[PDB]
Amino acid sequence: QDWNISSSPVTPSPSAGAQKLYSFLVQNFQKKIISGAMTLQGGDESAQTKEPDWLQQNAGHRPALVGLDFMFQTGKGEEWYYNDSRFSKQVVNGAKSYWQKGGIPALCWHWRDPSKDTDAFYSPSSGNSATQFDADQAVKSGTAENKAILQDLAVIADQLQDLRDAGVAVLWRPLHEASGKWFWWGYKGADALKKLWKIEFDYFVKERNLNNLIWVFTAGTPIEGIADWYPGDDMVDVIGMDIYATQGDHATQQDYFNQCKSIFKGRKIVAMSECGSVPEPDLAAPWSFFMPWYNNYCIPEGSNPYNSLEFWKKTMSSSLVITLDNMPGW
Ligand SMILES: *[C@@]1(O[C@H]2[C@H](O)[C@@H](O)[C@H](O[C@H]3[C@H](O)[C@@H](O)[C@H](O[C@H]4[C@H](O)[C@H](O)[C@@H](O)O[C@@H]4CO)O[C@@H]3CO)O[C@@H]2CO)O[C@H](CO)[C@@H](O)[C@H](O)[C@H]1O
Ligand SMILES: OC[C@H]1O[C@@H](O[C@H]2[C@H](O)[C@H](O)[C@@H](O)O[C@@H]2CO)[C@H](O)[C@@H](O)[C@@H]1O
Ligand SMILES: [Mg+2]
Ligand SMILES: [Mg+2]
Ligand code: NA
Ligand code: NA
Repeated sequence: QDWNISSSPVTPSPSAGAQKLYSFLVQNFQKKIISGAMTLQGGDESAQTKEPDWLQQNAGHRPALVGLDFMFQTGKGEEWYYNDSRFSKQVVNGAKSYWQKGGIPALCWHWRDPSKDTDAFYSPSSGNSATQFDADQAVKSGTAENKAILQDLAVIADQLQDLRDAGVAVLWRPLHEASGKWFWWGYKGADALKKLWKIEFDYFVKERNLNNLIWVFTAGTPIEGIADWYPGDDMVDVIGMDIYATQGDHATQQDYFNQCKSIFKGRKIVAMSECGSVPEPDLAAPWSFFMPWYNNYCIPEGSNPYNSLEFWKKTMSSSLVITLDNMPGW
């Protein structure tokens, strides 16, 4: 079955930066694999680039992609972050900085309980301290939940607008891992998820004129029945998988790659939007990019690390792998 990927992103009149980023992904897809690393946001300034910095010093190159999260930008009790000058622009500045170096900012958002009754993003089926926030109500005009999500969306849009006005484009991966139902946005199932995606997509793209985003839909794990969760080809640019293999297992995850090609009819670039152990670079399973999670998921610890020093040295020197030093500059 053929690939059938659009040369333009879904956003009408994408920014110059977004079209360059999207074209870079299209032209490298199936030929090279873009290296990435997640970072941990919060009150630790020093630590904001620790994973890319470790990779530079130990493996000889920074990843081409850096991950950042708006999780503290809104939420009950998070004023220490979103009202502090040291932290209220941490995500924008991190994204700006990496873009200016020629890298790819990949943004997500562990979206805390929009009601502000709790500070939680985890759902009642997660096994963790949960929010009761009801996505089915959030997608209905005129409910308290709807008002709450629109307030939070305005705050995040303000940040993304700062990026837009600076010429920065990003991978934007909202409402992620919905199918696991462990976050409130997926907890009510596919119907509310798709309606939330549309509310956000329309608000960002149409109402706020945010033309600088490349939209990443996270298709699993779990992948079963994901077709019913898909927002549609007109609101997604990239299919991302979040696959956490056994610790130390660098299997290529070929079967998940093939499933994303089949399920989405070859219409979208396929990426490993989160992982623990990184899939071995392999053009038979050519993830557009990979992104291990932060801390020990990237920087090795112990005798069976997720990504050992020797694995990283090999991976970041491979001709298959794009590092920050291979980027053209935007
Ligand atoms: C404030 O408290 C911070 C706390 O210091 C900080 O460690 C903290 O970070 C948590 C975060 O709340 C949580 O969402 C995140 O969840 C992870 C998850 O565990 C997993 O790794 C994966 O799913 O990703 C999730 C998202 O990253 O885990 C991190 C810990 O790694 O959150 C609280 C606030 O909510 O600290 C500041 C600065 O010191 C003080 O000023 C505040 O008063 C204090 O409340
Ligand atoms: O622009 C040069 C050629 O690009 C071809 O598509 C590429 C794509 O950009 C990626 O590199 C990857 O998917 O490989 C394909 C195949 O080379 C395109 O199909 C050609 O028409 C075009 O001349
Ligand atoms: Mg549709
Ligand atoms: Mg091989
Ligand atoms: Na699965
Ligand atoms: Na090691």
